Amino acid sequence: IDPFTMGVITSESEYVSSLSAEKLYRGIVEDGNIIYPKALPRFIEKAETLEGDGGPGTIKKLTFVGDFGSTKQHIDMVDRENCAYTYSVYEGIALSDQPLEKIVFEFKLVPTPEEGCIVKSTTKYYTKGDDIELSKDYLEAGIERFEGFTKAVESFLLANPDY
Amino acid sequence: IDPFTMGVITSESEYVSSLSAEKLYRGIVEDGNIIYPKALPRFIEKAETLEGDGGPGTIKKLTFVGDFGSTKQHIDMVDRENCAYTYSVYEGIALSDQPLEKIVFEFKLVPTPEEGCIVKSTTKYYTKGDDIELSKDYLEAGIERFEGFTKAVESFLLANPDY
Ligand SMILES: CC(C)=CCNc1ncnc2[nH]cnc12
Ligand SMILES: CC(C)=CCNc1ncnc2[nH]cnc12
Ligand code: NA
Ligand code: NA
Ligand code: NA
Ligand code: NA
Ligand code: NA
Ligand code: NA
Ligand code: NA
Ligand code: NA
Ligand code: NA
Ligand code: NA
Ligand code: NA
Ligand code: NA
Repeated sequence: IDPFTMGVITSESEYVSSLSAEKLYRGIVEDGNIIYPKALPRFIEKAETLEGDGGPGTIKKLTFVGDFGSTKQHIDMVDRENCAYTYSVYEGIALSDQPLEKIVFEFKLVPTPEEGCIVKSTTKYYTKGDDIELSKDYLEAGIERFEGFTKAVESFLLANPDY
Repeated sequence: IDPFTMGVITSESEYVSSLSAEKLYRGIVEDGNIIYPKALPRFIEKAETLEGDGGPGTIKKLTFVGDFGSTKQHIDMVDRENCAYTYSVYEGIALSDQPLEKIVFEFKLVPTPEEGCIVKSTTKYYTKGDDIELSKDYLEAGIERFEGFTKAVESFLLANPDY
């Protein structure tokens, strides 16, 4: 029958940050070039803007410390008002024998009266090909890394409010 | 005057393992292809031998989960009798604006009466060029990752003696 087939696999994780939405958002989205290497000094070597002004359509690049390469982030949505940010990664994303078309990363930070904010993180894996095999470890890996970056930045900013 | 100049920067870390030298060594060196992905399921996707039989001269490759590339390990010394292992990495190793010729990784596991063994880890950074600038974070990074792999494997093997 020869159908066109695609899988979109969504993983969602939340946690409560002590840092306010606005500060966490500014740290990652506006000051990432400075803060990513300060928050993860032994993993992220450099974060820079390759193309664009910071909004939708911007291409950023993270360079990792040591023999772990580098990756471009293709910015898709930037919503300061609602502390929402989305970007895609297109290269070097095959998960074992499962090719992918893209991985999409999205967060939305929601102010909460008790603490700082609720950090709502999503990763979406878009599959290439006619079938699908993704283990729990690989699906969890993307969302753990992504939320891990956010937690590192939160922790840094709480310890050094000077940024 | 035009001298030939090279830096060799050595970082050394030790800790006491509960697992015996022989088992930790076998796990990493002989059964790495199986154990590395079990010990670090969300970071190391695959560990395979590309060339050789496992001894000196063998080339192994680690593939990392997600957009973090892959790296070849060029095996230099394999000493089962003394639980010693050395390998080099040659590619993708520039540390910021400091090019490197190679990074060498070495461990020696020494049986200890109280616990299992003393894990003696070393990383050596060989610099390319006429001057040198390496921050504490980058020097610490290599040895933390390396010792981190060993600790992950130790922990896995203690929880699953079936390997
Ligand atoms: C599958 C997996 C472990 C993905 C992790 N990669 C990433 N996770 C979060 N943000 C990123 N930017 C570039 N690469 C990124
Ligand atoms: C500088 C740094 C963070 C190095 C870490 N890289 C590695 N550390 C330990 N073993 C390895 N095998 C291949 N690459 C390896
Ligand atoms: Na940190
Ligand atoms: Na690097
Ligand atoms: Na790259
Ligand atoms: Na990459
Ligand atoms: Na709040
Ligand atoms: Na398809
Ligand atoms: Na583990
Ligand atoms: Na990969
Ligand atoms: Na590679
Ligand atoms: Na690599
Ligand atoms: Na012992
Ligand atoms: Na030189």
